Amino acid sequence: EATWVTDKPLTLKIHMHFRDKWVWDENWPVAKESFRLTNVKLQSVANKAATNSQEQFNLMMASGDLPDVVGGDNLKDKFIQYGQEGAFVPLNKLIDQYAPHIKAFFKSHPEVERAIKAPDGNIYFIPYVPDGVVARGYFIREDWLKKLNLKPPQNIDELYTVLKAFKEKDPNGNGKADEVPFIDRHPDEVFRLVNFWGARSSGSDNYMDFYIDNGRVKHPWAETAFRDGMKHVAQWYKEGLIDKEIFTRKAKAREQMFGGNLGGFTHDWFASTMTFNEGLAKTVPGFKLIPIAPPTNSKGQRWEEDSRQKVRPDGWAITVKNKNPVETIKFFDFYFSRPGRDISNFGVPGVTYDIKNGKAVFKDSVLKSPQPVNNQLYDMGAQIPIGFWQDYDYERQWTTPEAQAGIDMYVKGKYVMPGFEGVNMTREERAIYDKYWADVRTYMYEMGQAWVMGTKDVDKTWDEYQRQLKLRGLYQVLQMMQQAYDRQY
Ligand SMILES: O=C(O)C1=C[C@H](O)[C@H](O)[C@H](O[C@H]2[C@H](O)[C@H](O)[C@H](O[C@H]3[C@H](O)[C@H](O)[C@H](O)O[C@@H]3C(=O)O)O[C@@H]2C(=O)O)O1
Ligand SMILES: [Ca+2]
Repeated sequence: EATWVTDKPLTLKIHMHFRDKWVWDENWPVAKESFRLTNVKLQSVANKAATNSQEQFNLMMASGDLPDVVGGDNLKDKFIQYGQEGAFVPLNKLIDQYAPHIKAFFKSHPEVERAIKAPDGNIYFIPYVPDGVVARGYFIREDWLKKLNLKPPQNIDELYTVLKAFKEKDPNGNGKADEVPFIDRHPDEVFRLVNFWGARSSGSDNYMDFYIDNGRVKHPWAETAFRDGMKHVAQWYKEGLIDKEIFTRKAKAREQMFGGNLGGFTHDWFASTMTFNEGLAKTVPGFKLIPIAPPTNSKGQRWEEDSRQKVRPDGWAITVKNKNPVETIKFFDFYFSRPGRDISNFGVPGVTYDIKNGKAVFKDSVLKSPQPVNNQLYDMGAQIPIGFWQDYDYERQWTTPEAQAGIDMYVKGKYVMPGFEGVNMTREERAIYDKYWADVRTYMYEMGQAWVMGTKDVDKTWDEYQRQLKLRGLYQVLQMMQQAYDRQY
């Protein structure tokens, strides 16, 4: 083909483990199409049965028989760290000489290129570049509001009242107290509930991210506002307003809790969450989620903390052991070209989409399925966190008119907080970040889970928490980031 990057079929070994559940699959329809178009085939050497993607990365890197390519989600920091240590090769020259689509992309998106570079100036991975503006929003069961003769909640006091009514007043009508007012497929969203009491939970679409407040680098989970917000979240969990299994239900929470007519309220992405309106029309009579503006928080503001990232901390890299770096960067380049963006965004021609008027258009069966289109695509190897350039037109096609009115409402309302994009640390500053931040984050999450589940009291353990943050190096990390901030700005 005209899109081939090599004349002889080339097989590369990839270690890709993502979202704690999935691996590259050469027998994916999209992987087969990838091979057809590029003449490069990726063979997985990852453990399909393993259940923690970050631990699989760590194991593989420690094991001495490195693959040719490493890919996955939440690997930016490790791509940079181990790139500098020489396990991943710098891509700057390879891109300049052999990857015209990536080169053009970075030229038009210099902020993205700057955001993925290591302190030594090297590019150690090609990223997942999202396309879009908003990410999550709030959704509530309008049919339950109607049955209970309640209005959509305008503020946090009204939200509490409405969730309490969902809990206590049997809106699914079975005479059982089985309603679970707040559910979420991302456990981390339980902490984002602190927004309703004027506390940040994150500076970005990455959970538990740093943020900038009045020229100061802060971590949201270290602030007293977070302490006070978490007291409210713990009380909601105690009262059963939050899914008891919020920390373990995970990916199919909507299918289980909306499909089972148990859930009343969530914070999740506009396109896929609103698909459940048509998806459940048959099996759950009357089901209707509506987007609502964030209920006014305790400080008088409507917050949407989440936003679409300019670039995600995901993608793939070329290892030092890869004997075909030129073919590999050309293969990478395919996913920033139109033919490669088609399959990585839309799937396989004649299976999920067709070219019509020169553009990829999803088939009717795809657009009508109760399964959200991005889930359909995951199952065949598209919309996966390789290095690729996402195309928002894929998403437009299954964004319902009602979902779009929600998006436009959030844009017009200016609810969406601008995200933290990072600071430009030196090698020595980032080394402190590398030393401490993962340990701190793990400690934070464990404490937060205990607070939510009520096994630790927030007020009674806050001093210990702060002592721990200090001896685990959080404030050293903040110091380093503040230094980088002060130079930058
Ligand atoms: O659901 C949508 O409407 C939607 C539209 C966009 O086109 C993307 O497909 C978007 O994908 C999201 C997805 O909804 C999840 O939020 C996912 O979260 C994963 C995180 O990216 C990290 O990988 C985390 O460690 O795991 C999360 C997970 O496993 O769910 O992120 C994708 C994405 O950003 O592409 O959804
Ligand atoms: Ca009930």
